[PDB]
Amino acid sequence: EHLGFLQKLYAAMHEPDGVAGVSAIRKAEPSLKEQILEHESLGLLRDATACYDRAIQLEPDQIIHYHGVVKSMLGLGQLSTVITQVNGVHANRSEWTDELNTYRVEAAWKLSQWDLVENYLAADGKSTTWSVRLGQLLLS
Amino acid sequence: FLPDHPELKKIKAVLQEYRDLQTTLQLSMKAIQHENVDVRIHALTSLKETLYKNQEKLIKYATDSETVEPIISQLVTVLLKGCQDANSQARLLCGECLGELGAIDPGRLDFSTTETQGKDFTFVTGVEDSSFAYGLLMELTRAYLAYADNSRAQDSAAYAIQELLSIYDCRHQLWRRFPEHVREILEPHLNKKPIYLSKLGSNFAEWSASWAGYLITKVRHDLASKIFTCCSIMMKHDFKVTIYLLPHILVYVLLGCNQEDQQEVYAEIMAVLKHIASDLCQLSTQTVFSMLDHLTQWARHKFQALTVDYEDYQSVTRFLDLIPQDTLAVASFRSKAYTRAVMHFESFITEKKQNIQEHLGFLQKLYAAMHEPDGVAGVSAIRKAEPSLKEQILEHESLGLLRDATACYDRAIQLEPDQIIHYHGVVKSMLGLGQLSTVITQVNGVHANRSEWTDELNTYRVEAAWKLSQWDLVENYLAADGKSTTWSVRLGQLLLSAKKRDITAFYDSLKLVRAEQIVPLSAASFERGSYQRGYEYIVRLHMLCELEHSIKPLFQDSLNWVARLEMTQNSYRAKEPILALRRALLSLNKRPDYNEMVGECWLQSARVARKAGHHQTAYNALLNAGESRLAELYVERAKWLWSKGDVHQALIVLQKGVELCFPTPPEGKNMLIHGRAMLLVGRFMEETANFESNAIMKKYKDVTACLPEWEDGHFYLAKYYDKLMPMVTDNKMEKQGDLIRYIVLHFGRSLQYGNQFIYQSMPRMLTLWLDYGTKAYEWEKAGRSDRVQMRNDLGKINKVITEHTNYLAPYQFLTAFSQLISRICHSHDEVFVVLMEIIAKVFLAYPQQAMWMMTAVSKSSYPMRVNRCKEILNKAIHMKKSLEKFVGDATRLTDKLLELCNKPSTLSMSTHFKMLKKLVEEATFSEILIPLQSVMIPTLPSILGTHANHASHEPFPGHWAYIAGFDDMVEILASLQKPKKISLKGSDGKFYIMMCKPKDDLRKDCRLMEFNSLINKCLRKDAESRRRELHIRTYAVIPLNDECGIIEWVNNTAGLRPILTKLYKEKGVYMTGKELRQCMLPKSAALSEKLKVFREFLLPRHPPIFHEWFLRTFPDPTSWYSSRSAYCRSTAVMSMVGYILGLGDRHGENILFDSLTGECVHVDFNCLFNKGETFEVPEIVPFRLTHNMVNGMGPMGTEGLFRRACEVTMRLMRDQREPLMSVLKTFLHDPLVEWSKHSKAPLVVNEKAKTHVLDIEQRLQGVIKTRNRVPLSIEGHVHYLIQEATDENLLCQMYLGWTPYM
Amino acid sequence: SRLAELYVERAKWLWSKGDVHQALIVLQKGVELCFPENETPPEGKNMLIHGRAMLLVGRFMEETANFESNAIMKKYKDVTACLPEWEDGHFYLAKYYDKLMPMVTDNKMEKQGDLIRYIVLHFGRSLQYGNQFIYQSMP
Ligand SMILES: Nc1ncnc2c1ncn2[C@@H]1O[C@H](COP(=O)(O)OP(=O)(O)OP(O)(O)=S)[C@@H](O)[C@H]1O
Repeated sequence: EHLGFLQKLYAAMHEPDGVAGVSAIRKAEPSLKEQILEHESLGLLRDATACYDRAIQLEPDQIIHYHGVVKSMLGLGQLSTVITQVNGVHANRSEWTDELNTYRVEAAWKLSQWDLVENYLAADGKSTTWSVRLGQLLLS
Repeated sequence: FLPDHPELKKIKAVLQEYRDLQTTLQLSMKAIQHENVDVRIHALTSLKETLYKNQEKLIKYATDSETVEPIISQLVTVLLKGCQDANSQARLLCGECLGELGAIDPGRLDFSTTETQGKDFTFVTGVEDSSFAYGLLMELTRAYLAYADNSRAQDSAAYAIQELLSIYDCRHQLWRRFPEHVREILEPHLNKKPIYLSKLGSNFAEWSASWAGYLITKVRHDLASKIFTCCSIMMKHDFKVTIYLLPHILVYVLLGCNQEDQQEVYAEIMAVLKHIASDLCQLSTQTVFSMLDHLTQWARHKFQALTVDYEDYQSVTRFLDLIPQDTLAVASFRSKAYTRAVMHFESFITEKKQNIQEHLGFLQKLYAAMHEPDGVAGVSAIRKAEPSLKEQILEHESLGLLRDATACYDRAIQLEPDQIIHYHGVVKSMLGLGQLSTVITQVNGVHANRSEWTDELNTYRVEAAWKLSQWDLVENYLAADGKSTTWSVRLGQLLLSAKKRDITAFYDSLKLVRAEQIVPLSAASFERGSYQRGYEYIVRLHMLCELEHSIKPLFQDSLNWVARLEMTQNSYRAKEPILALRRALLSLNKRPDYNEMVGECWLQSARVARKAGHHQTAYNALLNAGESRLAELYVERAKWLWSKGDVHQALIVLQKGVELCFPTPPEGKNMLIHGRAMLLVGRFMEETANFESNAIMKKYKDVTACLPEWEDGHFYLAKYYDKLMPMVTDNKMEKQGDLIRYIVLHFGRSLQYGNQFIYQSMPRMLTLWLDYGTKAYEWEKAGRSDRVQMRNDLGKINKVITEHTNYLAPYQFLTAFSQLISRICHSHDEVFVVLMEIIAKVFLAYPQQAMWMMTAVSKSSYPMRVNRCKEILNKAIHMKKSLEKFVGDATRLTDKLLELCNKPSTLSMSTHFKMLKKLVEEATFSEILIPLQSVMIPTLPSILGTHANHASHEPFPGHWAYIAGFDDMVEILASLQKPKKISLKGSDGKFYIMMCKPKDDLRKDCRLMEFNSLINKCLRKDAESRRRELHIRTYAVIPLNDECGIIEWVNNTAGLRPILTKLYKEKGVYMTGKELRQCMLPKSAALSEKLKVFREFLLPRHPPIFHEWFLRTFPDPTSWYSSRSAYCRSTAVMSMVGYILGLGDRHGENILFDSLTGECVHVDFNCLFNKGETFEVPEIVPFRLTHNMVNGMGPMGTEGLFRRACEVTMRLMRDQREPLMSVLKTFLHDPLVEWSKHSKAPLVVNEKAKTHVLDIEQRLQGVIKTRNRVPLSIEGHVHYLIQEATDENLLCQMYLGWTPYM
Repeated sequence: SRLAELYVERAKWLWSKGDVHQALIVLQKGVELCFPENETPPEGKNMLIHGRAMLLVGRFMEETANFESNAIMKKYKDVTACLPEWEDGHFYLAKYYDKLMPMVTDNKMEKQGDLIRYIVLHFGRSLQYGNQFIYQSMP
């Protein structure tokens, strides 16, 4: 009963150490999204990629769930892979194409290609975009 | 004549004139061989039915012993004679039967007995030969005969037959040699050049015809001209006939040609090398290679030789000079020559010293073609030049490491995209660990680009859809469906068929899948050892066979997938796919129960993963499944993670899992799993100070309590107690046995259940029992403490022997029966003598084995022992009246053998031993099956059968040869103190000579042979060892005389020094014996001074002949490549195991090479722990490394990837460290072996030898020990050994000994 | 960069991997990467890497069973030789000397002394060159 509040509490803390203690504390191992929250505390990309894949296998109703896999692609930091993830994401997100495009734009900053920059520039997002919006200023 | 009969009575009538399931199988094996191919197809259908009829029972025949079933071996022969049919349908039916059989582990398969690829060489000089003329007659036969059916071809064919008649009379020794028959019916009637390939040459033959007109002018031989004129008309009649004629014609062309014309012909050959009609040009290049093979035959004629014969050799050399080996290699890549191409590449490397990097570029392409297990990496290590990063990515692909650098292949794509194929490799990376989501992302990316590959990726996606087991995914697959199909893609099409419910229409598609398998079968025909090489392709076929059984249920033999898996070989490369195919079958099933059924298969895959590492993949596998939670299953996943690391973290997780599993109740598997978790906890307890050993023992005791039935829990506990026991004295000694007896009793009960690790553990338990018996006697001599307290221990020991007797088995005896010889030599007496009686009971179980041990015992005076052995014989005589009579006949035969062995160019046993020859002829001595070294080794019980498998199993099971005696006149070996070997004719008729040499401690060596073929069996067990296929030869030793043991010698065995001598003779280089005498070495020679003189003398003495030796060793280029694999097997890990033993110091003469398969041989390694090496000169080198032996080893690269692999084998070899230690304990234990050099002491131990045993343990540690300070890496230990081999400093230190210029 | 540079660092990544034998292959590879038989480099930045690589090779050698104490000392002497000025070269050398010193005493304090003085002298020179290993050196 404490744990459901605790999982929310760990997120508010945004502290890995608090999350790790909660995982040890829980009687039942976290699974699916609960497992995914554990993965973020774990900090291991390969485990996260597997967790994202397992979550997708159970269901793929979340753009954010796709985004976490994209974050794993960012951990991989391979430009060809990031583009491959982006192309798959654009078709998959018919409802929200380019939601991870800003993540792709950061990848474009990694790409350091003006033409790659142009595709992101062509994309328009109503988001701060974090560093990537700064990258758009960098793009010209 | 015998055939299956629709009506039983007709079959019965045939059967009575001719004169249970296994016998039927034996008839079936005869049936599998077919006089008529059409007859064979009916037999194949019957055979598939027979396997189905066998059903679960066929699986039972398959599994009974860890050693592969002999009946399976007949079945294995059936596989060799199975799906290899020129008719596609005939091969397919045989393949379907193999699928019902399923796939045996290649390591599991024991059929190395068949001659297989090895055969007497086909090549003959030809044309002069009557048989070569017969081959020309064969050319007239068959396709020329088909031409004869055509009228225009027939008139020319009849003229050709007349020309053959002109060469030899149709009538008559040649006629008697001739087959005649259908040929005999033919015989009575008989009584400027851009042209080649292009333009006029057309499909090879037309080009050949223009060449033939040039050829007749080139060769002036009168016989050659007459044959040529006849040949041209025949060549027009058949292109294939022309090609057969052309190799002989080419040989004539080489013998005679215009010097300018020959240069033009060489230029034409280069032009083809530089360059159905296109296939014909490739075939023509092959024909040119065939001409080169003919040139090799001419070279063989030159070899028989030793002006024109020398001049012809010079002309052949010129023809070789016109040829460029590098050009041949460029042609070879077009050729897809592969191993044949490699042999040409090696020759080019040998011909000219080359920079490795210039060598490396050809090599990297060659490795890619090779698909060598070392592949690119061995070349990369060899290269002194850093690889191109794209080349390195290709090398990573060659490694197929997967995991890390999968991204790196993607990263090269990220830096730039130049290859769609490179992208396709990236897509395989995109598949990664079977991730469906990655595939879903990949499909959209594939969609954005337009490529043929993207559809192929979609096929990969379809396989992902198969993992998905989703009908909608199948619907996505259907749009993808309809494309050229990869074998996996075709499997995806089959998955589409499963959605299809095609049934028989699907079955025809399955037949199409079978045709792809048939292409694998075409690959399968090949040189011996091909079947293990083709096993992985066969496994894909085996998966198809499993699919067909699944399909029949869908359309509507237990065939357990798990039952099949234990028989099936497990491959890091292929086992995961085999598990994946089983997972695909589970996905295919729509059964309701199966909602929880599918995961265990992933978990078993996870167990495979623990062996294969890929731990992240293994975690992925848990993600791949999940649900249907089993506390043990989670615990097992934790255990694999624990093996990777974080054992304490895993142990805490396991403790949580145990609480989750139960609020002990066996609960079927889970309580056993809980005990297993406890065993992991006990290992953790050894790991953790916080864990308490006394608490663990109670926990271990609790685990024993949880299941009385499981031997494995008891065995683990017994091992734990032994660790509790090893320091239980903590050097206290004194009282120890009462606790030890409880452990021994537990060991016996675990043995009674039986264990996978039980045979090694039992050997240890027997050794411990022997140790206790020695210890009690030692206490008894002192009179220290209480004689009664020791007596109570002796009674407990007696109780353990009785417990064994209640549970005692001949199978249970196994190694101990061999050990008993040390047991026989015991001061104690009393109960130990009573234990000996149990050993006598084991002797009763098998007479021949008992006799072999007894014969050694008789030769030692053993006067107290000789009486004790006689008493054991007397007890056996009391036990069986028949047994006593058999023993008496056996003793006389052994005595007769001993007299022959003393033997007080061709020595004839009848001529000097007239009585001995007469006795062999006489049947009056009771008939004795001939001793077999393979027979001596114990048979191994199957892991699968828990109870009575050993009782069913022969203690050693094999067909048994019975000695037929030896020929009255035989060749006798001549050597100083030469052993003389005569091999008795087999009851089957195979005969092996055995040679015995006096004053040799063969029995200590025989244990060393026993210390072998157990590790070799372990290599068969190792998946990696099977992939190496590094089979280890086992010497056969029968030293019944303590002084002399007679050993069969393999045909073609060569002393390494003698083989080297043969190479020196081939060079014709001579080093004066006086000149070697003229060289002088001070015993205290300066190391530098000795090395400089030695190197200079050696280089003149031994320019390497290794390249020459390989070419001489196999005429076939393919044979040479197989030989190269054989060379890699030679020495290598087998040499490493001896170095690991530290006992050997084998002479170079002691090392031997066998011509037929090339085998390194180690014999008479009397030294143990290098006692001989310590004497006189000492060499620390792990193996003798003559540079020419190294030069054969160096190959394309002097450093050996195979040598590194052998080191990998050695690291695998130190997996059963305890088992190795037990073997070491046995070597120390035997009386006949002396740690420090019979009747006088019928019933040698070195403290230094015990230290040496510690050194062997240190070798398992891999600690240098010698090095100051310093911490051991197994890969490093191999590298250090490699460094030691590289150094010539040890060779300079050595005096005489290997003494090798090379 | 033609010099192993980051690739020499990659051998350090191999050290993060922790396989010494792979590192040993890397140690052979690094000497080749600066030159087939590269000397500590004439360029000062290259030289610092070349000495550091020798130091990495020496640490690897100390790990290696197949190492010669005299050979390790020669490499350390070379490391001091490539830069008298660099604190780091002495500090690896100073550490090397201490490991050598415990073995050198061979259980006798009296035999130890002249070797100890040379090591102390290197330590003092290193302390002047830099204080980064100096606190460890000071104890
Ligand atoms: N077929 C074989 N090929 C090669 N070596 C063999 C073969 N059979 C036995 N040997 C070994 O080589 C020896 C052949 O005798 P020689 O070497 O000429 O002289 P020897 O003194 O009788 O034997 P040693 O002990 O080997 S020098 C045998 O004694 C075996 O040790």
